Amino acid sequence: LDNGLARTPTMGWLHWERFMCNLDCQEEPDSCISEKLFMEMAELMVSEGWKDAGYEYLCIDDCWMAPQRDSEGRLQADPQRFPHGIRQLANYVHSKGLKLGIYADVGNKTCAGFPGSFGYYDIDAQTFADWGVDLLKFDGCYCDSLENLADGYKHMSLALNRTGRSIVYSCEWPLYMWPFQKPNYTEIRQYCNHWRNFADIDDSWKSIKSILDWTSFNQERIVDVAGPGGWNDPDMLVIGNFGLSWNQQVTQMALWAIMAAPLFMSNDLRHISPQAKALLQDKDVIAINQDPLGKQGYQLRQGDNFEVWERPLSGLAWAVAMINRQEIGGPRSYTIAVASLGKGVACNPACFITQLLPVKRKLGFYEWTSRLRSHINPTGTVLLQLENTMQM
Amino acid sequence: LDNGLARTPTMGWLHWERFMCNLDCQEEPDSCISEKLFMEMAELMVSEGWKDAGYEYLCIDDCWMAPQRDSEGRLQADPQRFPHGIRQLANYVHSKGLKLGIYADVGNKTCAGFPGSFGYYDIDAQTFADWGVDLLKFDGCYCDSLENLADGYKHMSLALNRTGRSIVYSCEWPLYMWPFQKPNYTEIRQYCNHWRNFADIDDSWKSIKSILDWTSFNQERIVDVAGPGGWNDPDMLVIGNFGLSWNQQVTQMALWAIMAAPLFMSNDLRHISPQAKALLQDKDVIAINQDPLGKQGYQLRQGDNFEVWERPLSGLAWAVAMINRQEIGGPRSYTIAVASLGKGVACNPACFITQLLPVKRKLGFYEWTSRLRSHINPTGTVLLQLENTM
Ligand SMILES: *[C@@H]1O[C@H](CO)[C@@H](O[C@@H]2O[C@H](CO)[C@@H](O[C@@H]3O[C@H](CO[C@H]4O[C@H](CO)[C@@H](O)[C@H](O)[C@@H]4O)[C@@H](O)[C@H](O[C@H]4O[C@H](CO)[C@@H](O)[C@H](O)[C@@H]4O)[C@@H]3O)[C@H](O)[C@H]2NC(C)=O)[C@H](O)[C@H]1NC(C)=O
Ligand SMILES: *[C@@H]1O[C@H](CO)[C@@H](O[C@@H]2O[C@H](CO)[C@@H](O[C@@H]3O[C@H](CO)[C@@H](O)[C@H](O[C@H]4O[C@H](CO)[C@@H](O)[C@H](O)[C@@H]4O)[C@@H]3O)[C@H](O)[C@H]2NC(C)=O)[C@H](O)[C@H]1NC(C)=O
Ligand SMILES: *[C@@H]1O[C@H](CO)[C@@H](O[C@@H]2O[C@H](CO)[C@@H](O[C@@H]3O[C@H](CO)[C@@H](O)[C@H](O)[C@@H]3O)[C@H](O)[C@H]2NC(C)=O)[C@H](O)[C@H]1NC(C)=O
Ligand SMILES: *[C@@H]1O[C@H](CO)[C@@H](O[C@@H]2O[C@H](CO)[C@@H](O)[C@H](O)[C@H]2NC(C)=O)[C@H](O)[C@H]1NC(C)=O
Ligand SMILES: *[C@@H]1O[C@H](CO)[C@@H](O[C@@H]2O[C@H](CO)[C@@H](O)[C@H](O)[C@H]2NC(C)=O)[C@H](O)[C@H]1NC(C)=O
Ligand SMILES: O=S1(=O)N[C@@H]2[C@H](O)[C@@H](O)[C@@H](O)[C@@H](CO)[C@@H]2O1
Ligand SMILES: O=S1(=O)N[C@@H]2[C@H](O)[C@@H](O)[C@@H](O)[C@@H](CO)[C@@H]2O1
Ligand SMILES: *[C@@H]1O[C@H](CO)[C@@H](O)[C@H](O)[C@H]1NC(C)=O
Repeated sequence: LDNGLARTPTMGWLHWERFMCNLDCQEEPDSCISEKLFMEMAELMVSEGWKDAGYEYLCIDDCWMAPQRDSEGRLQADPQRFPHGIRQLANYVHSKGLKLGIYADVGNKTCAGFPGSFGYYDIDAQTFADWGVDLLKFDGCYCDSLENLADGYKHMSLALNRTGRSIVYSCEWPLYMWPFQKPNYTEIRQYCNHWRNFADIDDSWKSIKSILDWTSFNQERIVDVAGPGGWNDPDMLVIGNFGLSWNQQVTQMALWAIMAAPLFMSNDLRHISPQAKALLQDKDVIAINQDPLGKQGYQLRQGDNFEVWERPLSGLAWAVAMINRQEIGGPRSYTIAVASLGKGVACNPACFITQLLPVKRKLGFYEWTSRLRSHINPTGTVLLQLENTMQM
Repeated sequence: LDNGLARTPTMGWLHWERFMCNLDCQEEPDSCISEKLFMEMAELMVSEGWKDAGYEYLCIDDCWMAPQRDSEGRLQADPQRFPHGIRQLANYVHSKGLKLGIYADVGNKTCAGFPGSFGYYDIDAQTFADWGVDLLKFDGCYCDSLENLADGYKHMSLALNRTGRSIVYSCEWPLYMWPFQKPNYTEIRQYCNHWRNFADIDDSWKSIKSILDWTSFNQERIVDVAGPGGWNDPDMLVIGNFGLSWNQQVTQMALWAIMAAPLFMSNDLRHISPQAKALLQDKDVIAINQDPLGKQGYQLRQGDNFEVWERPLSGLAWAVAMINRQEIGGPRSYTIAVASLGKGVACNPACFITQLLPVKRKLGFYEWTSRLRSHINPTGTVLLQLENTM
């Protein structure tokens, strides 16, 4: 989408994986979808260094809506859980230096059963723009036909455009097409700043493995489509929650940087370990995700429960991720000719190699003819940055 | 098995899950199956508080053997990896106040293809006894019949008894039988101090869940046979490795206590986080696992992706574990009538409840009319101890 937005992958926070559709503010007030939850996340995004690390967008997912449109046929915030309305939340969010995202559905109902946008694309689009919305996530539930799906996504895109407000446009179009026909990614790209390809993440190693395996299986279809203004969305970061070991958290953060993924944390910023915080705020790994070249990485090799992924970066640098998929035993040795990395460009005639994950270690100069030797933890990843150099 | 051992579930360290069959001492001397590995672990079990918490058996799994028996038809330790031999390793482990476990196979080869004990049961028993072995893990690979399986486990049991040495006998008899015919646990217990029921654990949450689901499915058949001298073995603790979140580690420690499981760590005692070490050395939770009554706990209920498990303890106490199997979202609220717990006696007329996991805190006095409300982390467990006021 040539709206001049999302020139790097969008970064921020989205409630869905951690808070889902909790409407019980009486018995579960700390986890219920309310203006107070968003306001509290906003303060913490500022005070706990998230904004400074680049997490800019505070996003509302499903279950923000009143059950019905007003007398004027516009969407309304739930009166009990959002008594001060979207506009005042927007002012609060903007006052802290952040941008607000919100959710809607191309079809007749949101996936949770709240009012769909079909019949109202232009008024809804104008509603968000009046409210001061800076991002829309646009879901595909309750859509009759491929034709409606496509028409709706295309329509809402132009509708948002017509408003003349800068609004990142995040689409689930490809994901709702797979049951019927292969998506056309050149079409999707024209209309959307990023697009969900695969099933919702959850707080599990199984869910990470399943997203990586679908991505590497489908990479010829989707990798070359991605670039400034248009990204593949493999769903939220779940680092800081309950289901992933340290090694599995390092693997998500490493591979979301490789894949030029939007980085939407879905966690509780009020209750997050220092270790999870340091990984999500890791300046050098964010710098790989946010690399201005904006070319998505890929799986170079697979076999013997090892994977090697790489991503080309600005300035003849490469990011390299080595994953140990063996879920038994101890750290496994992997050796590779540095000549096989970065299409033989990265270390010609030499590279300087820095390990970034699991820990930051300068490894030194590797001649084009050198071998790189690593030890990789079970379900973990070693992330390396290869800098092309003349020295040595 | 009435040999006077395993009066509480056996606690120790076993190499298999973390170190496996690493024979490469040239490129990986730190992590290969060698006497240096066992001596490092023995030293740390003393120095790092493991023996004090009750971890007592330092156990060798498969891949310790020379490829062939000796001239005199005996099992030998690989001459390069175990140069001082097992008897001398046993002497060293004994000098630290610990006990030594070793591994053999009832069939023709071990699972990793080293010498089997079929045909050599009496000699193998006497060799282990002579070496000063305090525990045998006896695997079931390369065994052509159920008749040979049964006769081998029974035969090695009697042959160990005949040596005169107190040796804990850990069997894999049920595991190898179950594909073909339902084991008779009353009989297995007559021959075995503990018995593997199910597929090898690995360093994953999928593994843990599969072991718990198998145990709750089979509980009618296995829970009542367990008791002082004879335990269900759901396989090694993998806390301190790579695959489990903090909440999944808590679930393993909590449910291995509820299940009166043997507690065999398979980790690297040289490289273990302080949080993993405090969970494994948790005095209150080990005291549940090690309860002298020795009555295995059981699943009380399942539904809404929650499990409630409970275990009867000495002196009118109960342990209760609440598992959140929902792998999405946040801490989920669960409430149960305290009258539904411990067969209606735990909190009649009242009980004092202490949370032990994931953190210790006194919750206070609950009356027989009360409901216990808890928030449980996804893939986590809340472990409670209930003390009756009488
Ligand atoms: C509604 O939809 C329309 C349809 O596309 C959008 O219009 C486009 O807006 C984008 C983003 O601003 C425009 O892209 C920008 O074009 C600017 C001008 O480019 C022309 O003129 C220069 C002279 O300086 C020529 O050299 C050049 O070849 C072009 O012909 C550039 O200044 C912009 O570049 C800056 O940012 C980009 C990243 O976006 C960087 O690559 C650059 O380094 C630089 O910093 C940019 O290229 C595009 O021209 C518009 N297209 C059309 C058809 O008009 C609306 O923005 C959209 N509105 C909303 C609110 O959604
Ligand atoms: C070989 O097999 C035989 C037959 O099973 C086996 O004999 C059994 O040994 C046990 C334990 O040694 C015997 O039960 C004991 O009886 C004695 C004295 O009469 C008691 O002292 C023992 O327990 C007491 O002490 C414990 C430790 O302090 C206390 O905790 C406990 O409560 C008791 O106070 C125990 O009751 C059992 O009777 C015999 N069985 C027969 C048929 O003789 C022998 O151990 C096996 N040998 C080897 C080497 O495995
Ligand atoms: C360990 O290996 C040996 C040798 O391969 C096994 O002994 C062999 O077992 C087979 C299968 O039971 C025996 O075959 C049987 O032979 C009789 C004839 O005597 C025949 O009537 C049966 O129908 C059957 O074919 C074989 O005789 C026997 N070989 C020897 C050398 O005794 C042994 O059982 C293996 N142990 C285990 C526990 O698997
Ligand atoms: C996928 O959709 C895109 C964009 O709608 C198609 O590209 C254009 O299609 C229009 C209408 O047929 C043509 O006028 C253009 O010449 C096409 N190319 C470009 C770059 O705009 C694309 O052809 C579609 N089908 C595919 C890829 O098979
Ligand atoms: C399971 O095995 C046990 C022990 O081998 C069997 O119980 C024995 O049965 C014999 C014959 O009735 C009696 O002499 C013993 O008194 C029993 N021992 C014990 C400790 O109970 C039992 O019969 C077997 N059950 C089945 C279904 O095979
Ligand atoms: O759970 S869903 O079927 N998946 C959809 C989306 O894919 C999710 O990301 C989230 O936005 C949900 C909101 O209800 C949507 O419903
Ligand atoms: O991996 S195995 O098939 N499982 C068996 C056992 O069940 C394991 O615990 C371990 O002792 C192994 C040693 O070779 C055995 O081989
Ligand atoms: C919404 O419902 C109407 C009324 O049944 C139907 O005609 C229309 O096709 C639906 N829209 C979508 C996008 O599925």
